[PDB]
Amino acid sequence: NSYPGCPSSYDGYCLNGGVCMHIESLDSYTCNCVIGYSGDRCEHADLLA
Repeated sequence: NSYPGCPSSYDGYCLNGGVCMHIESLDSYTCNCVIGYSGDRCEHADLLA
């Protein structure tokens, strides 16, 4: 009857446009990243200009 939301102890895990998204199906925690980022936690930027 509520949306607890993602935890706040991971220390901003997802970086560079990291929107926490709790998947009920997979039953896990994932984050959405933009194109260009792939490095661990989308930390590294792989911009193609």
